[PDB]
Amino acid sequence: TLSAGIGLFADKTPISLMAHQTGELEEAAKGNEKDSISLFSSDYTFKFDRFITNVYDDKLEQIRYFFNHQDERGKNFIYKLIELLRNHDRMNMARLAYYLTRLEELTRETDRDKFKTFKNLFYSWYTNKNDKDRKEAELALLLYIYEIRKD
RNA sequence: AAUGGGUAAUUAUAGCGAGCUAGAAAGCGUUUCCG
Repeated sequence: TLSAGIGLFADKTPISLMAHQTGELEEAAKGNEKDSISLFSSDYTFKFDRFITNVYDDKLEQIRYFFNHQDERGKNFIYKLIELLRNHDRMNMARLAYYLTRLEELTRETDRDKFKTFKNLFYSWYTNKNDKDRKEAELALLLYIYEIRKD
């Protein structure tokens, strides 16, 4: 198998700093199980199979299918979900539960069913104890809010 | 009958509990001493 580190950098930067930082990323990926990919950071070191079949093909398609077929929720909901994924106390489970149930009712009753499906999926992979589906969801939201930013 | 007195409840009830934009952007990634 093979293991990879994928950095992410703005333009007009060196290729020595860049190569060294993603070398540190591939070494943090080597340290995991040496079958692993570290997108962008020293955490986020996923196994490669879980990155393919549980981040692209599972979570990020279900995020993209939500936020492109509704108008009322936007960037702000995504940023406030990213924060609750990044903190994750025991209290933030209840706070995320209150937030998502509180935004059930605010939808147009035509999109309340689709928001309810997204509510159930996001709460289910927030309160999963195994800590796989939580950092995978955080990375899926990072990639999705990367790929929809304007100038 | 006259006289002297007031007494018992309820003290807020039902909701909303924040929403959407922005989530960093331009520059500089080496220069001099040195051959």
